[PDB]
Amino acid sequence: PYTEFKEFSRKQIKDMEKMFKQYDAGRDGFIDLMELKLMMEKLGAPQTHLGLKNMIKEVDEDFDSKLSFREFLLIFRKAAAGELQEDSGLCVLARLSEI
Ligand SMILES: [Zn+2]
Ligand SMILES: [Zn+2]
Ligand SMILES: [Zn+2]
Repeated sequence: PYTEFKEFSRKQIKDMEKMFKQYDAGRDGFIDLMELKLMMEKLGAPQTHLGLKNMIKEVDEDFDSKLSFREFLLIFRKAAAGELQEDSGLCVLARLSEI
């Protein structure tokens, strides 16, 4: 992931790994819908059921309906590129994280 996401410092990615481990509650290397629900609540920005789904859908490049750490980094790639909507749960997740 350091090799691929060269637009991010090592400091940044590690902060994103920390966030990812923090909310991957089952500790199985993915963030599922339920996990993302709790995360957006913990961040103070709960999202609607369908909003959670599109969050995942937008960066779920392997269609497994879960988020891999690779797809978590896509959130931040997409956001830094200016590609997300602004009311969008993905943008909200990114701006509420502390990266
Ligand atoms: Zn998980
Ligand atoms: Zn549903
Ligand atoms: Zn996926």
